[PDB]
Amino acid sequence: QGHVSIILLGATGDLAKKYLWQGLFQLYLDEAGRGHSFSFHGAALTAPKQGQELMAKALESLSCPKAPSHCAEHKDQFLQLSQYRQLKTAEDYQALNKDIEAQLQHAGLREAGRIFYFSVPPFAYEDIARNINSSCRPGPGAWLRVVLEKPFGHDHFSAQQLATELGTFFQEEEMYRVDHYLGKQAVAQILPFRDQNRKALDGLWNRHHVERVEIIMKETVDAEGRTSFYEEYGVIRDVLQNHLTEVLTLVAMELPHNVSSAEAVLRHKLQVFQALRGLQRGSAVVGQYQSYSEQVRRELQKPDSFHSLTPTFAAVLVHIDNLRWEGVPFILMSGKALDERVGYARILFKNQACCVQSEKHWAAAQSQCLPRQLVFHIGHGDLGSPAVLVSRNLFRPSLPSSWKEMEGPPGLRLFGSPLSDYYAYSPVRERDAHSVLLSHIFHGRKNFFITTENLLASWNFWTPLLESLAHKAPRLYPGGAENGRLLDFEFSSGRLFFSQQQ
Amino acid sequence: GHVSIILLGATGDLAKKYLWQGLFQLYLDEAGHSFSFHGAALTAPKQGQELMAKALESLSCPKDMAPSHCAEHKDQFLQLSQYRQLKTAEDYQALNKDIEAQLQHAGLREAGRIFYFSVPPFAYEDIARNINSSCRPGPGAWLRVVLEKPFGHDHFSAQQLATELGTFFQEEEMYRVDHYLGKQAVAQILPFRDQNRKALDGLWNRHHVERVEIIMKETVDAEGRTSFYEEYGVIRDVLQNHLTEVLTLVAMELPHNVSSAEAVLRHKLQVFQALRGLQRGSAVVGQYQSYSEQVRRELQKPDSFHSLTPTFAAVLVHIDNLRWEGVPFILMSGKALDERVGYARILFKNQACCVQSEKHWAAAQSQCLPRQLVFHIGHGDLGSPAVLVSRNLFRPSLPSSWKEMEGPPGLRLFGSPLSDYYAYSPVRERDAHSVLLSHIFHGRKNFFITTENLLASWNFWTPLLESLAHKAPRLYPGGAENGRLLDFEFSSGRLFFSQQ
Ligand SMILES: *[C@@H]1O[C@H](CO)[C@@H](O)[C@H](O)[C@H]1NC(C)=O
Repeated sequence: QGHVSIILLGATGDLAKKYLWQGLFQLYLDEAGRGHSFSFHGAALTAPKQGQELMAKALESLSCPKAPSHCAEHKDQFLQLSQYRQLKTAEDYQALNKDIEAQLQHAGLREAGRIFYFSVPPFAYEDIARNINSSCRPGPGAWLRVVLEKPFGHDHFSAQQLATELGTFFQEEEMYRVDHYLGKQAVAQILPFRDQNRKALDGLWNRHHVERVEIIMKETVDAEGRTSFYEEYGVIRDVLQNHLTEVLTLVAMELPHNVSSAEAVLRHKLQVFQALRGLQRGSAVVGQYQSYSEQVRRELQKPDSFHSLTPTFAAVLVHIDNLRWEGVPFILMSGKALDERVGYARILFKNQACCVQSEKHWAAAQSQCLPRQLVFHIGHGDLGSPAVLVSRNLFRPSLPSSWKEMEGPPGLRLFGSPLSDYYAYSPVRERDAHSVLLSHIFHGRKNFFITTENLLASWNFWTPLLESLAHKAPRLYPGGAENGRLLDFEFSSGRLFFSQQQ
Repeated sequence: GHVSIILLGATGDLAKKYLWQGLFQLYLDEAGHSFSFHGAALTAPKQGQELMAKALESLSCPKDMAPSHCAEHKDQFLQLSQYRQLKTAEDYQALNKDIEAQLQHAGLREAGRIFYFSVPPFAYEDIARNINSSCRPGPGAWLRVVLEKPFGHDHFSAQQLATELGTFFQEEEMYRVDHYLGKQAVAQILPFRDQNRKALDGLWNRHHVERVEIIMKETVDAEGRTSFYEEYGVIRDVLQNHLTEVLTLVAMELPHNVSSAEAVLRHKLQVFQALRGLQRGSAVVGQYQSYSEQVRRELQKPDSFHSLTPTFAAVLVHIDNLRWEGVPFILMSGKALDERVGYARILFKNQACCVQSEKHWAAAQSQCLPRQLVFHIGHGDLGSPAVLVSRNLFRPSLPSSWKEMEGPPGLRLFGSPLSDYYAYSPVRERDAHSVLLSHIFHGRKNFFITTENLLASWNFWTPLLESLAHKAPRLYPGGAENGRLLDFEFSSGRLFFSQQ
């Protein structure tokens, strides 16, 4: 019960038009008619009338989920509630304050909060936040949940500097650092999956029961339309640091007695960040596709001849010095312009049985000589949808009513094994990442977000690898299906090396 | 070089089941060096004479060579074969005189004498000294004595029998044979490790081997053999003597050369002294449902008797070296099971991650496919001896006696198409007993059980025999019905049944 105001401070960019406006809408569509009033203040540096026209075009670009009365009433209310305003000068911020209290007077209720989504380019951060602190603070006990974007820095030093410079203005409890990959429906089912299936998996998470762990994100689309974001950032900081490390610290984490608790999850994942081996020179292998250097050459004009050392595919080996993962290797690899686009967290058990019966009667749900594995399929690939795949000989898993037993094509091969072998589950309704992330911002659930202790622990993990890998020339690959086995690699002891030397 | 071979078990069925055929094959391989062949039994001499004539009637031959030469070679072997009845020491003196008479008939020279024992063990003593007192050969000749596969039931009986027979004959002049040491791929593990010196020296580690399996599965239950089987058991008849020997063959550190034929004998004991002890949790034990009724029927036993004799046994072996400290070695054998297979499988752990798709994985280049090195020896889906090397590992190098195998497609060995393997096969199918008799005539001693290694292998299973002296076996229905009843797992250093 209370009016909640959501303001999108960023300039209307590409992803601002693509994902976020549909996200806020969907956010309005879930919680409408529950005593919560709303105000969707479009904010940018553009003209007010032109901003109103562009933002109304954005409101007309939205699509309701698959009744015409539902679409008509909710699109009319969404056109009524949302309003653009100019954000060029400092006194326009208290003009926004006047607008917010005016819309509170129209709502006739008590203020509940003020969400300030940031999407601005990183040329300036202190002026907008200091104007928010000057005027745009809320009233009687309303919270102020601001959200920052993905680029946080290039080392631990810049990340710490920006964390203190932005935590001067706002509390760290108020802030919501968004992770895209934590909103994916299979990543968000890892800890609940371990929660209602701890009776038959906690006896198997050990070092003496797990062969290997692979956290995989393959992509076919290269750096098209996104080159200038990529030459400074690199694939280690792009996906491994902010997506793969968080699912890595989600699988290898001691579960608390209440996963629904907030702070226990972050303290246990900090425990995982403290109980892991450091990274060396030889624990990582990198590559870049041949079109990347000439793409950077043709996108930015620099004198003489230039060759970029930016990694585009990377594989790292991670060991966790514990009583749980002492000998288990953890492979995190990702790259673009590969031969496939897929994403999965796959834990592979070790072979420990000899079967008296031959392969003529090796049933999928009975014998223990067929491989045992758990796959969290995030999406794409041959399956497309997100999935939870259990080997049938392990156990019968329990998943909530949001997921159901799916029936894919029989005989489809995943890691050399037929699909029929897996107990496969898929969600009963697909949801975007940003929609559930904005719903969690509105609900104030900080379990799916990043605190600065976790961010600096991640940067202290990853920075020695980055400064060691800052002078190695990567191995070129043609990309697509023409790669063959040029990027394949082995792990020997705590070191990674390519299969086919050159 | 006239050699006098005497078979002392002519009344037995195994004499003309394998031994007469092996002696005929030895003549066919070695026909000029003179030969003489004599037989002996505790049988009436006319009945013994018609019996060895009947044994000489049933003689097979290779099909490649012409039957016209086969007929005259068979007539020559019929000429050289003789029989003699033995009761008292004067009869063995007459045997020595008849041996000298055969020297004066053809080839007046004693190259040596060979004695083959096939009698039941309780008469092994006195006949032996009947050889020792009078039937010794000449000055420059040698004497060879061959004994059968039983060597007692523990280290106590093996030590007693070895010390009883060590008085008459020396270690240098005594030969011991087991049944499955004559297999050609069993005789090919050390030549394979010898030839692949540059390729396989960096892979015989703890760093690359996941597990080692040695299986000898059977589908035939002992029907009339169960009187012999009841006091012996599956551990003593195959696991103690054949599977242990192959294990030592694959686990021993290879010498400077195998042709020296002496460092092979001493490098085998280093596997024995480094083998850790066997506990009662290292073995699983089963029997089929009809074995109790089988011992109840032929042997005079009460109707409430339930034997505890094992027919199926799986044991776990750990060695403790700088090579294979944590690698498990699973030895399995059984009766009335599904597939009559015999092989020795080496499995390597999964080491690679492959970027390219599973639909584009070459059998000869992608390391994500399983790597294996299999010595198949008997009666599988192949039906022939084979040395299977997966193509992603390395290109194997076998000698001229082994050819590359043309395998039919649609064949699944260890979950993989035969194509995946670089399989090989011998040119000539030679039996085990024939090449063992050829080695007995040759005197190479690397293919025979010595006195030290026999006792070294008996005290390793005697605590397991005493530990499982009262454990009830698992009663499986037998045949193909035992799907998952006999499946087992190894947890650390323990074995347990999957089903309760
Ligand atoms: C808001 O930010 C300004 C920036 O200088 C700071 O002075 C002020 O203390 C902040 N207000 C808080 C933390 O309540």
